[PDB]
Amino acid sequence: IECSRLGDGIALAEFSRARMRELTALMRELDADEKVRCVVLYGGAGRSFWIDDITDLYTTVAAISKPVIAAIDGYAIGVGLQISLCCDYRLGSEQARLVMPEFRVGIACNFGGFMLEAAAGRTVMQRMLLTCDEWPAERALADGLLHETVASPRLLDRALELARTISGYTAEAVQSTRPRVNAPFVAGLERIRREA
Amino acid sequence: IECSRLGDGIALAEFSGFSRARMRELTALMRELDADEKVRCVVLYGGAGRSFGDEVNAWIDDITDLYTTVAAISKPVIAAIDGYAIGVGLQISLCCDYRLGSEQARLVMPEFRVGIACNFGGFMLEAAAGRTVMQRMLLTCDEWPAERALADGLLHETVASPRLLDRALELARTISGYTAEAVQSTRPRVNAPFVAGLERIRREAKESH
Amino acid sequence: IECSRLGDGIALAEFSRARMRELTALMRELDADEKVRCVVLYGGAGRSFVNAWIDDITDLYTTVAAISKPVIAAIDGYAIGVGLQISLCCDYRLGSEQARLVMPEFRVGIACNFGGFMLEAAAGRTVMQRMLLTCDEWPAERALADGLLHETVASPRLLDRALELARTISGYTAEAVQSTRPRVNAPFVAGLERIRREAKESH
Repeated sequence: IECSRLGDGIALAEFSRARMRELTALMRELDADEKVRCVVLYGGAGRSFWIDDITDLYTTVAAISKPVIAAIDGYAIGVGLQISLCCDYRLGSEQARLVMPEFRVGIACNFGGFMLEAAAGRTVMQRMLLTCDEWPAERALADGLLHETVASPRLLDRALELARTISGYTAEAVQSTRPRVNAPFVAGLERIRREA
Repeated sequence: IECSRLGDGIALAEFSGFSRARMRELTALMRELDADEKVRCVVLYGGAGRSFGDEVNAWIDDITDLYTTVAAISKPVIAAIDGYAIGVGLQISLCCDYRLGSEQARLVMPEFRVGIACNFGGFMLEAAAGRTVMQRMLLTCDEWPAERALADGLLHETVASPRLLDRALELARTISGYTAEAVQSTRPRVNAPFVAGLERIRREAKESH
Repeated sequence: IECSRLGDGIALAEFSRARMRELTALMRELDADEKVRCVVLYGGAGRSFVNAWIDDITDLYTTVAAISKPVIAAIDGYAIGVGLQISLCCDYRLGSEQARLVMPEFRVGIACNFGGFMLEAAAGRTVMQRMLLTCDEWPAERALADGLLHETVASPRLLDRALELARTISGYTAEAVQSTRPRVNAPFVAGLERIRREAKESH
């Protein structure tokens, strides 16, 4: 996981288990750093995006004071999709596809189910878990699974342009809103750890 | 009332012939179905082109026990709607994991027009379709045709009337095919906040009606 | 400020800390009035809609949402920050094609804890994140598609439509409506009270 400060308060993190814990530590390093004001998680051009390790990562991404942007160019499946659901703004290319196929794979979907209900409501979460169908970018956008869609070439610069706009806001204002607005969400993730 | 095994792990529950004995029987059936390990999916069906589905204090207790059981059982429940789903009828469907509507399906919450309270309706519509749709439904008492109900999240899917039960059983077959432990360790945990919400309404709904 | 009866139990209300207290008091007066069955908050044709500031802002938000009478917000222009937040406490937001919704607290340089909660309760987490982080304007049709507006009408029939609906709401048995509204709104009211404490608790 190669992080790289591009200035203007932006931190671009270009992409398991060790990769989990590395990302959990990098998010805390970025949260403690005064110079950083916005994080961007990029899967790469066309590329894809125990209990305690996964919960620590989900709760970290959602609990840090700084906002996180997930730039999705291809597929975002299960755990990968779940990480993006901990981010404040999911920007997808018109080619992006979202899948939560846990039931078909034969595993429980407690994290996926909770996280999807938060971003898209019970109906969409239920449609996704029970059918295991793929959500194309435009359906994902309409359902609240994506905040915005762009053409694949524009994806990374639109993400950095938004990170810049966010970085240009009074740090205190943003950083005192984000952990408080995400407290109910983080609490819900914590209950899932215990029940499993 | 009448339940039937379709033998893929599918139990089709049908509304025969809303009273308090009807609620208790449905509640007991839901509990019998959660107990039987040969059952992996439940399909609630109104019929062919038919509508879906001190003295007051006992009505509320049976209603609450029905809504809490339908939402708290470990088995997924599919509601198949071929006509009108009004008040209590619509409320039962809002406890199920998947609402499949025919293009003849019409959804209404006319409680206010009828002159009765809508504590449960208000809570359940908010959970399924969001606050705005809930408020539009309660205050206008307008009907929600199938296409509009789908857009707003009141239906998970729409189909043509001749394929309604076919699609219901095809989807029930898909759900039944998943590892039961995977589905059954998810359905009751994911629904716990919704079940807790329904439990708080019990005392509130009593005062209101 | 200016309140008016239109008959059929309809109360049309038209409109700093003192202005917040005046609206809170009016809402309580209308709740106690047996002749009032529906309230219409109107910004007017073509117009817009420290620890003690928190208290008066919470008292207003919780009063608009906790009263037994339904409140319709008629929006003919801009609804920014506090103005947007007031309408988010109302049960029915009716906008004209010239209604524009903005939550630009971050661009202005201030926290958006009330805005964040209220936007999430009304239109979901995603819409909330779009509005807070971009600080963009939501025109009438985009707000309708996102659940920020319940309905859109052409501005010539905006007040007409708000009254048409107020009459429909008023025509219902009052006890059915008035015993439902504070109950359905209690989780929303509880959330606002949590934020009042957490806002004071942080300063």
